[PDB]
Amino acid sequence: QLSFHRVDQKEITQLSHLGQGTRTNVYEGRLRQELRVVLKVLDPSHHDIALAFYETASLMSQVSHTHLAFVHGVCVRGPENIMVTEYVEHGPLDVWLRRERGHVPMAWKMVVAQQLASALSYLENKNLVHGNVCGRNILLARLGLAEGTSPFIKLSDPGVGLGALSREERVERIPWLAPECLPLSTAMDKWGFGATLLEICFDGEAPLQSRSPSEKEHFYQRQHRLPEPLATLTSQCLTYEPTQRPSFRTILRDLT
Ligand SMILES: CNc1cc(Nc2cccnc2OC)nc2c(C(=O)NC3CC3)cnn12
Repeated sequence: QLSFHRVDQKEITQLSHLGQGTRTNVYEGRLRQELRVVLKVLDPSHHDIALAFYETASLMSQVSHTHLAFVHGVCVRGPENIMVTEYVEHGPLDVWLRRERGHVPMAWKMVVAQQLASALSYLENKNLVHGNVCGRNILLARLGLAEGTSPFIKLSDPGVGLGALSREERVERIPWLAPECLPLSTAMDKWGFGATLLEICFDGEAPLQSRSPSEKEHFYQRQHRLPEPLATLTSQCLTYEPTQRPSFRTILRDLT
């Protein structure tokens, strides 16, 4: 039941390269009033990667939430598949926190956590999986560092569906990757959320990120506990047994 808007190649302009996603490159672009958008260009890929990419477009095209980024549609530009998504002003949260490290107030992080939990509450209610909750996929729409302002985030489309990704890619996503996904339930997004809470507390330094693939795989193999930052809450989320992780109803009540 794949449902999304087809964008004709004539309607898009590609501008500067912004970075890499999982098997994609992200560019600032225009969508014809033109609109500032981002263009996520899928690398030369087999049908099964492209299917997981279009399944993501389809999912995002059928949900709405103020803390979820918008998908404009998919464009086929010659051999390239291109997701056309919301340009979010201040870009990804992980990069932003690294640049602002040591002066991001805790009250600011708590607002961002709440907004993310409100997005994942909505997906939970809809029984839909995001599958890639991390600081890179949290886009900052409003800075909220000035006196009397608050931040505002948009969770990006999860990109190529996690189900299609390689073992090495799943390892690269530790510790955001729920441990049951290393070998397709909303439970995995509770683990991703806890790991993203740690990443935020630590000003965009995720636990275990500087470790090798075998070291990351070893940590999950031994069911080692992730560090404490929110601490009761991250612990509850970062439980190896998926059925033990709290609902977003509980997580959201706890955060307010
Ligand atoms: C400022 N606007 C902006 C910058 C950007 N940069 C970016 C992209 C990829 C990798 N690294 C990046 O930054 C260091 N990405 C985005 C998105 C977006 O959906 N990105 C993909 C990663 C989810 C939306 N707006 N936007």
